[PDB]
Amino acid sequence: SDQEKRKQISVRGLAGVENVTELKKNFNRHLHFTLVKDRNVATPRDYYFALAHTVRDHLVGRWIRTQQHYYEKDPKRIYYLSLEFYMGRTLQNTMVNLALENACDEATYQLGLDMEELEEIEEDAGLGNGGLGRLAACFLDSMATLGLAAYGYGIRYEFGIFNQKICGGWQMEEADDWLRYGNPWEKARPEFTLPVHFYGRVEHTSQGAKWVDTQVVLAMPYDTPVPGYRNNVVNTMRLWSAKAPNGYIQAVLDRNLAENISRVLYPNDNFFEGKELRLKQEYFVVAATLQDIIRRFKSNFDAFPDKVAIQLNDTHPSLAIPELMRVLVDLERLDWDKAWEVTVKTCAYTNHTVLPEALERWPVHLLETLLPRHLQIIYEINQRFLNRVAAAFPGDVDRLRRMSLVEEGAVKRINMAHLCIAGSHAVNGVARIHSEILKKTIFKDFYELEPHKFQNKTNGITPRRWLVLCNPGLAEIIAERIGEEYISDLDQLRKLLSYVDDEAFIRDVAKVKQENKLKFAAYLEREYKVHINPNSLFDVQVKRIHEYKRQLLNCLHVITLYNRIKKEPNKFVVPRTVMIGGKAAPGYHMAKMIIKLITAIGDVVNHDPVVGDRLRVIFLENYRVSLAEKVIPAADLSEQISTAGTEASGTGNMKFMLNGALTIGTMDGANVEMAEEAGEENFFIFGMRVEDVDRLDQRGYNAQEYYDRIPELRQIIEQLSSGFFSPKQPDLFKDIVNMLMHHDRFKVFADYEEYVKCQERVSALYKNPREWTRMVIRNIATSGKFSSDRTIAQYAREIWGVEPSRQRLPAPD
Amino acid sequence: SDQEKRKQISVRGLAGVENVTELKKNFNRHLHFTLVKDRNVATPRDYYFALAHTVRDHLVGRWIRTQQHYYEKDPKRIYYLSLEFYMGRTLQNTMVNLALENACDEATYQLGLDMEELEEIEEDAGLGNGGLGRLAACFLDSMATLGLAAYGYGIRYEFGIFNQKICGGWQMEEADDWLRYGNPWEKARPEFTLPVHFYGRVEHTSQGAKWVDTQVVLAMPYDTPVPGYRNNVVNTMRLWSAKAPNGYIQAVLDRNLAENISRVLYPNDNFFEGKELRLKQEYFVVAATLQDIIRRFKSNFDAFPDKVAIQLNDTHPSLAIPELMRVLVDLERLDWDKAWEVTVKTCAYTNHTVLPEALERWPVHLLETLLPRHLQIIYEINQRFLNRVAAAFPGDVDRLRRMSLVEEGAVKRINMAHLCIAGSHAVNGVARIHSEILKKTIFKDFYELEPHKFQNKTNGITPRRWLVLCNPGLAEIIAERIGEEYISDLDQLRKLLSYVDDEAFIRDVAKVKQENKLKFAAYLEREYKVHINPNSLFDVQVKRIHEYKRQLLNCLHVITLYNRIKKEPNKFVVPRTVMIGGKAAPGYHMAKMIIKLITAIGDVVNHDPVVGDRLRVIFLENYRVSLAEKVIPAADLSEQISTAGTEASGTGNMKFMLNGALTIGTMDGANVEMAEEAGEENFFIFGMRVEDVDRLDQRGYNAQEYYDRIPELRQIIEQLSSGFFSPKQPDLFKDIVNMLMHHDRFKVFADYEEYVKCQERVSALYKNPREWTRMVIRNIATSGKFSSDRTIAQYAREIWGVEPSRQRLPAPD
Ligand SMILES: CN1CC[C@H](c2c(O)cc(O)c3c(=O)cc(-c4ccccc4Cl)oc23)[C@H](O)C1
Ligand SMILES: CN1CC[C@H](c2c(O)cc(O)c3c(=O)cc(-c4ccccc4Cl)oc23)[C@H](O)C1
Ligand SMILES: *Cc1c(COP(=O)(O)O)cnc(C)c1O
Ligand SMILES: *Cc1c(COP(=O)(O)O)cnc(C)c1O
Ligand SMILES: OC[C@H]1O[C@H](O)[C@H](O)[C@@H](O)[C@@H]1O
Ligand SMILES: OC[C@H]1O[C@H](O)[C@H](O)[C@@H](O)[C@@H]1O
Ligand SMILES: *[PH-](=O)([O-])[O-]
Ligand SMILES: *[PH-](=O)([O-])[O-]
Repeated sequence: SDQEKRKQISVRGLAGVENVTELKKNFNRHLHFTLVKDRNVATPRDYYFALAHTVRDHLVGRWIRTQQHYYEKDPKRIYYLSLEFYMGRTLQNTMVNLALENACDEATYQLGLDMEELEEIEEDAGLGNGGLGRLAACFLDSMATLGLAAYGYGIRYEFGIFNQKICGGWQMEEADDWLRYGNPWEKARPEFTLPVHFYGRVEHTSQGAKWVDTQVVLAMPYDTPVPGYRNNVVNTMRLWSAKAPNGYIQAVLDRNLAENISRVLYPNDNFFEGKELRLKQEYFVVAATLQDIIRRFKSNFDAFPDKVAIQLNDTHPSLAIPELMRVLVDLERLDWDKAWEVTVKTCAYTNHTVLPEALERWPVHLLETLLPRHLQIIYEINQRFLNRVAAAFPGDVDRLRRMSLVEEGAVKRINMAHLCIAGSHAVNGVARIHSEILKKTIFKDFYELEPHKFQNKTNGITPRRWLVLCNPGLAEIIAERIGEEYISDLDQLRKLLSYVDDEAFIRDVAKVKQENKLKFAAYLEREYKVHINPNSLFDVQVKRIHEYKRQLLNCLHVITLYNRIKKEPNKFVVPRTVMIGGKAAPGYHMAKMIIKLITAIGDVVNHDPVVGDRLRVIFLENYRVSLAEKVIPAADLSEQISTAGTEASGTGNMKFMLNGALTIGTMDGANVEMAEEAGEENFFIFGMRVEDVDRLDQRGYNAQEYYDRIPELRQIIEQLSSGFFSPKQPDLFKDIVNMLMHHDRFKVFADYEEYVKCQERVSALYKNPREWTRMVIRNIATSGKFSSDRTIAQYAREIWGVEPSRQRLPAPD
Repeated sequence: SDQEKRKQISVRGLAGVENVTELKKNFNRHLHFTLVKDRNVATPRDYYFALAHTVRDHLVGRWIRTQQHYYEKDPKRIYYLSLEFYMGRTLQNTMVNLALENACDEATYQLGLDMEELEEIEEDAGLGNGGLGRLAACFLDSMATLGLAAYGYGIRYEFGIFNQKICGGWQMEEADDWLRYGNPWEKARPEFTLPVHFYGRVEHTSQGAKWVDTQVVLAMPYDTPVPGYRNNVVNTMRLWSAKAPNGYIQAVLDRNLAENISRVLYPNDNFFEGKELRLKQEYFVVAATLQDIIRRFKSNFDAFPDKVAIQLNDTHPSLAIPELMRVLVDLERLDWDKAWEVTVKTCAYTNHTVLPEALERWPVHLLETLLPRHLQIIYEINQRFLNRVAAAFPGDVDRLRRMSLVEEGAVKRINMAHLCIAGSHAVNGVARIHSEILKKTIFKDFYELEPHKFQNKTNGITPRRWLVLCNPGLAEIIAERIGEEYISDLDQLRKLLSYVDDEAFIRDVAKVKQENKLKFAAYLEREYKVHINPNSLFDVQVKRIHEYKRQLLNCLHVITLYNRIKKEPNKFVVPRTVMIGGKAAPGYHMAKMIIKLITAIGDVVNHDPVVGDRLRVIFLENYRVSLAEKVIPAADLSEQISTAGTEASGTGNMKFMLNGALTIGTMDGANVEMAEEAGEENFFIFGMRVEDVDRLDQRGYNAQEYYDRIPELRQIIEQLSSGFFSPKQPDLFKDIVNMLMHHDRFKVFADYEEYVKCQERVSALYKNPREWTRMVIRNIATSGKFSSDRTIAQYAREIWGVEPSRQRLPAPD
């Protein structure tokens, strides 16, 4: 008896075979016994939670079977360390991946409820800034769908990326209290809390180095399940929360200082801010993550790289290299050389930008007092690494200074990217053009030393959330000709090329875009009382505000469209609704000025009676994942106009392509590969290429030359300077004008002419609905290469050494 | 259809008819779907949580039916405002009150688990300091058992009363992270959050006063169910949590300043510390509580007192009087006189102490800047109140100065007790002697003005937790002769007097005490590796450390016992294990010195070979509700030796009586009434009475007179002064000695002789087990008057105007 009796404790049978009667039963139970409510006081929100909990049961049932399966099989495990995971909404995603959607729709319907109304109660889990954070989220969805034993590790921020409010045309920041009503998907794990150390000092006893006199901060994990598509695999995303360890009153209040580490996500995108709190956050997630990994590995180290793969999402968790060394040498007492071997073979680094001001260079004075032992370990790694460089290039002292992990100057700094390259067995770019730039520019030296380390892994988006979820209409007209296999094998959309001349398909593609455009216009009016003509070309640019992303270039074109209608008021032009959305880092002046200019322009354009509904400029407030799932499926033209060579890859570009929009962009990042897949004849490429940018830099960029040679451009600048877009404050945009004229690192003027002319070609094709639609079909049909399933499959095979699999596990019962 | 379909959403059927098969089914479900665990990684803690959640379902089912019942019936509602609620453990209490104990025991047993091991995983919810907080908790249990529509309102402190650690014989404080693993009984209610205002100013517009420019702090309620005994009534305890309202990073971090209000419970017992954070806490709970009340009342004000009763647990929530006035006058715009009428008729005040240093007197300068409008309203109430006094006693200006709510001096202060008396329709003491003292001393003036307002409501404890729960053995031997009716009608224990000469009952009473003593000794050894002789008289004094509670007097007796054994080493003495436990307010020097003396004494006594097991002094570390439920049932002698007139009532005294221990105490608080109920011949009363204390104060207390006249006392003092109990630091107790000799406000020396002689009488009776046991039976049988059911019944009938009821509601299904 005894222990044998506990065998009754089994997931054996769960909340149901996945059908209406049982779903309704559990919905009722959760509404009363979980939310402590009844049908008389229950609000739609209470009803959304009851459905979320009901659906979560089915998820957990598989979550448990999956982890049990991993413990038994013991596959090599993959850990994706990221300081960001932009997850978005979970209810619908879960229902879709688990095939619960239809049954849940019926169950709620029978209970006198509307599921879509319920689904809309859920807001985003915005623990990310944008591209980097959302890539991680797409990766999590893909690894689960590919049957990989992967874990996402990050920080559980109390407040994610701020909510953007537009006041008087300016961005205002409001904390994103995403946990106000709780989070039904996560599961706190206090029983697994681990300690993280800070400050202290290092003493060298007779048997090694000891990091003593430190301050401790606990890391409590919160687990979130990530369901693969219909394979019954549910992986985990473990996020750490900071806790203080365990006069009198003030001492208890001061416990807040330690828990401040996981309070808020730094709202910077592609920019480095050397703040100690940020450094604490990076080591916080790293220290706790590696403990959890080595522990999970234990329940000697020669086989560590065979069972463990740690992927560094940018340099943010780079401290993982000296930490893993610290643990192996100082605690496990492995000899240095063996520890290092294990370390390099375990880690791999992914770079996401080439812009200098985004790269992390921590002052050593900050590292010596906060993580003394790590600074020591880093110097040693540096000395040994440089010794190898010296050996491979005798006499090349200059190369030694260039590759050193240490930068000299008034302020000594540690170049975290160099650290990542040294301690990683693989370094990879996120787009072919980006990966090549890394090999001939910023990382040329390292590439020359270890060519074998450098790879490329072109980004991708998950077709689940970014097609099946956000664009059900498109997903169904597609499914009715080629089936549903494409959903987890996107390269099958290639079959659609067989319908480029099919009248029924052309009709359906255009009708779905129009329904989406119609639906989006009804959403804008509803929540923001904003009107937009649905029978106009939806010109959309949504991404974070950046000088490099050149929202300003888009602004110049808008005013050019406006001026042209004022010059020839009665001439016909294809109606346009230009939409620009995105947030600016709070401290990014130019970015905030750019947002004001956009609204300022809309203020003039939108109220000019002569213009009417021929042109409308709208700034989409609070752009986020949930909004992207809304506006992107209703887009016609996708703006991807970053200066050639500045956008590592981009993913928004991919979202638009899969959703029926045509692209106008530069030969930058993945734009290059999307054009290659669809054919340049089906794309709208324009402007300078990387070479043209470089040549201009050699001779020198003089924006005045373009000003003096382009009349329409002169007029626009004169309007901005004049106070034409700010009558009550004539010099309001003086900062934007001077930047463009004398300090524009992104050459907006240099691409203006080719940009406007290319925009003319867009309107031309739009005037011909049938041809426009047909070109779109050629795009949608060639977007398969950009499925995150493809990207993860490569990481798995070329970096992690694990074979992807679509094998499905049996349902819980 | 439609709305009619939602009728399917019902509590109709719940987790089970209250039997094994279904209990096991839900235990399994919760273990996997709620805790996300499986039988392979599940720890006893995970198993305790699975059982707690399983049991909670049955509680919630009734919780929902009860509130639905109240909305339909619309009875007058009773709100018990307290800054403290010392609840303790909930699992067993719930199982008992719901009659789930046996079935749950069997279900767990069948699943290969031990419920008692599981129950011991649960720790206290120590949101209280001691007596006052635990009285509220007993009151909550009783109101539910008496079928009253009552709500407990307080603050949800992140950290309750600190955990006490003894290091080097001294008390060390450690934050009580009671929420580390979560709380399965509460239910957060973010959807019911309310705003609380602070600071600001008052401007007087043409239509009234306006409190503007304030700072806002949100109050989010967390509901906890309180089950009555087998009547299917589950009331609510709603506790408020502080939340901040909704550069950039620092602004988000600073949100901690607002949430600090509900961070920690001030650890002071019977002492006032005029800290702004404390004042914020008092208004925090008051402001949010009254909003919730008026709101619940709305879903004109002449009938407010007919549907609402607000009971002020001490002066802590006294701001409820000016707040209710503020709301009625400033917001509801009622004329002053009508508002006041409604206010007095709604509120009632309970006083818990006569000691001056416990009474709240807030400096006006603190009130004007923090709650300006309330200071204004208070002055107006004062002027109008004094005008009435002036009218009732013309020319008595001195009485005006004495009764004023405002105290003049260098530092102007508001006497909160006077405020409570003025704005309450009833004021009550917590014990007959206490209530009389209030009428002839500190509140004589007010009593003279409004004799009708003053009442008495003798405290009481709940027989559920304090007998059926903590002492199952006693509860069963009692149940086998008179049944179980006494459980909710304690006056039935009177029937036991019929067994004072029954050999079987005498045998059983003594055997149960011995089993408890045996069990307690096994608990002490287990967790604290402390040994105690179970065949010795268990002399126990557990309560907070206070000079007034005179733990020191007990210390003098212990050393007297020690010295006597050293004087006549071979003379026989009844073996004793003296136990003293309790916490000292962190800043209470004397109290901390008293704790050290106790351990210091144990250090000498416990290691003296000549003494051996004839005497053992033990300091019970971290005394709390859960420990009280352990040590009290194993006690033989209950120490209640406060100076006559200082202990308002006491409740520990009541706990011991109901559990089979004899009492040695002064004629103080409820000790007076317990002796009256059992008969002084069955009690051990000693020392000065209130009159004797007062006479000594008239002529003057000279401790040297007792020192010079009592040889044994001189010896003890000489030992303390000598360094006999602190050889490494001879003058360590100089503070205790000097206090006793020259500044002892509690006259420990004055009661020493009568105390020791009375202790001689105790040992005498113990030498005769049969007679001791028989006296105990006379105590247990006369403890019925001290059931909190009796106390709540009186409040209900004499103050709240609601009739108590034992009518049971139908089970959820
Ligand atoms: C000279 N000065 C200009 C502004 C810049 C700066 C700030 O002062 C504050 C910020 O929040 C940002 C930001 O988010 C992104 C970028 C950035 C990033 C990549 C390429 C070019 C730029 Cl300008 O720059 C920022 C920094 O102080 C250097
Ligand atoms: C003169 N001085 C003595 C100590 C006293 C004091 C403190 O400085 C600090 C404290 O934490 C307490 C406490 O908890 C209880 C009592 C108290 C309560 C009732 C009766 C008698 C006393 Cl001494 O007094 C405290 C205050 O400063 C006045
Ligand atoms: C996909 C996504 C991004 C990335 O957009 P890019 O144009 O590649 O920079 C940014 N923000 C959100 C909300 C996204 O969904
Ligand atoms: C009942 C109780 C008290 C009250 O004890 P008194 O001796 O009346 O002061 C204090 N603390 C705890 C833990 C209690 O259970
Ligand atoms: O790789 C994910 C993303 O990282 C950064 O946001 C880059 O700016 C972007 O080009 C890339 O797509
Ligand atoms: O009324 C509850 C308790 O309040 C205070 O703690 C008093 O010290 C005590 O005598 C009383 O029993
Ligand atoms: P069960 O033991 O989980 O199937
Ligand atoms: P049901 O409508 O709760 O019984």
